[PDB]
Amino acid sequence: MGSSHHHHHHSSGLVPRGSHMSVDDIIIKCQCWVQKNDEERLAEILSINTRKAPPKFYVHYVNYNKRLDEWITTDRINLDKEVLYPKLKATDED
Repeated sequence: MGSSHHHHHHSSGLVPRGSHMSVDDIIIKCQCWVQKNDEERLAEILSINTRKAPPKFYVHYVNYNKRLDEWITTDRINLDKEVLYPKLKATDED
């Protein structure tokens, strides 16, 4: 087994350079679980946009208002579970 060894802060990175999960496993009217930092929510996929990088998808909540129904990226939408990847340390200065 393993232990919690992925507790880093001030992490950088915009586009997911080669992620474990992809949109290939995402269809229309599909259920997508939203994993919050310290919370847990659920949303649905209505549409999918492949113009930006990474691509964005249209999220929609059930039994809720429309104000919540908006479009977001994959950074907030996880296919299955959080993907753990290797990372190195960098030096900075003022």
